[PDB]
Amino acid sequence: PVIQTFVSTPLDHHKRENLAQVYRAVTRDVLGKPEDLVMMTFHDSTPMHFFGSTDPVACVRVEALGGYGPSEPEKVTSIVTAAITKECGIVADRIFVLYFSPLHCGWNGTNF
Amino acid sequence: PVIQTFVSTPLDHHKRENLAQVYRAVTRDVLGKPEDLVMMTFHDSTPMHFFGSTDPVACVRVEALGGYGPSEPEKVTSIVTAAITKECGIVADRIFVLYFSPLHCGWNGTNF
Amino acid sequence: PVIQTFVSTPLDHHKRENLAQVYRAVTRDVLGKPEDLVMMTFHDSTPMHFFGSTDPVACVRVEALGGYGPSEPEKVTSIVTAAITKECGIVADRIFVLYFSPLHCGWNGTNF
Repeated sequence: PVIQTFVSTPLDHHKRENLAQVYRAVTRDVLGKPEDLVMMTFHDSTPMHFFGSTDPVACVRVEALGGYGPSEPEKVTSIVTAAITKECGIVADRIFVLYFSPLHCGWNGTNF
Repeated sequence: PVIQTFVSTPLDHHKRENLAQVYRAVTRDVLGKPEDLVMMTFHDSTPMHFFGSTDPVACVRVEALGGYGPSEPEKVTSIVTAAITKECGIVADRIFVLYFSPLHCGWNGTNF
Repeated sequence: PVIQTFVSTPLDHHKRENLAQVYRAVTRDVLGKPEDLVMMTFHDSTPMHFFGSTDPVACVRVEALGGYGPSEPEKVTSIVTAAITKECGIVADRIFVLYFSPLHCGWNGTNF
């Protein structure tokens, strides 16, 4: 999978590593995929606007070839929202989690 | 919805706030959704290349759960293109507007 | 099309121009579309995590209205992976290439 984390607040090494461990665990335990194959990007201090303000806010984008099992997006949204609040202090009503599925995905020069 | 604005030029506070007001109004008046629920990200001074040059250029990505009504993408493209030209000075033939629909979207810890 | 290049390493002018020439050529020769209509964004020094480390890694996202012909994603993944390794030194098993298709795309104020 790919998880892209956009937050309006600064990240630091601790936050990035803690979120990476959450995302690895979600990939293994919820999505049932190898934790070494979630590619994670972090985009901090992003100028954002939501709900009338530029206050701390987050958008996490999840991409997984093949989509998601029936109960998986509800679980990922709960876990990711709690982790962003824990690590970044961003409140749950300023966190979006969006889910996509690419048509194709290449790794190591070949498509899955 | 989510609107991500990538421009190759610098943004400033005025431009970000003016574009946020356009995007809020488009969300309410064209997409028929609550203006407080469009999450906006701004990505300025992005190194870009298009049509043979690195000259001022923009890519706006629009994401909306449930997709779009028949006439809505034509209206959003017209409004967003005019607003980017107004605020950033980027010419219309250097503006792309792309439209997607996530499979799922979480807010406040639960999916819509 | 749109090609967004996220790498964890710094880009410089040479690398950006060389990758833009590859992407133009792929758009013309593999996707069969006008090379002046691929919009490219570059996102360097992106904090990333993959396969247990923050070591040099890349995620390239390809978006094309209308999707892809049967053999095109395999060819694009091979060419783009080789180019990122050539230009950035990032090894093939730390390169993802993801493929999407927007619902709609606007250029010059009107949708295709």
